[PDB]
Amino acid sequence: KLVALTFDDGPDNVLTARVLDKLDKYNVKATFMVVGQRVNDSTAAIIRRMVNSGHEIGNHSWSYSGMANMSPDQIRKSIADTNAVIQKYAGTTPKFFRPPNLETSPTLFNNVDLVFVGGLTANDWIPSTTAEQRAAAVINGVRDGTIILLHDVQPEPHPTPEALDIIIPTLKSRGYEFVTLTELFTLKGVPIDPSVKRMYNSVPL
Ligand SMILES: [Mg+2]
Repeated sequence: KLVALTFDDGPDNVLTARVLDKLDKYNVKATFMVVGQRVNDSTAAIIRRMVNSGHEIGNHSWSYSGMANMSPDQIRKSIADTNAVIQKYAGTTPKFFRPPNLETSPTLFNNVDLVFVGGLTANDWIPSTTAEQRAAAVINGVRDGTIILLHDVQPEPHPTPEALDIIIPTLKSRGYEFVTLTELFTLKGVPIDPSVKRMYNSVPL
């Protein structure tokens, strides 16, 4: 049984490192869907730390605006500029895209040559929700193949790292293994094919 733990909205040297420290503690691989505006010298080392530690990096656009009503040119720029900074610092180039706000359109699908991922959410953008509540939301929703959508970076309180102290041991004890998005597709025998114009919340679709 496989799940993919994924984290939006970073990198942030402070907040992302809290998540990476938990993943090191448990020896767990994950995927970070990063925002191009935030990827710069200052954050180069933490981006590279992701790669170095077996994590995957995907594309969450240049900024924090919904993209569904954007023009082809606007979409193209946002996605390309993000890929370029990721390549510069990480040495990789993304295979997956997570639309801002999970908002899609035919135009968005037509103009992004990446596999679109969504996933199970856990209310972890709501600072009043506790570590235990975030963990309960994940643990009760997962099944074999789930993509779990968390945030490494949000306004605080943001006890998502602490939620991982429950999520990771609980799902391991239930027979799950944690994989990157690329690994999830590969191990399930599903080609990573950006010609698929559908959003994956799990693998297989
Ligand atoms: Mg986001």
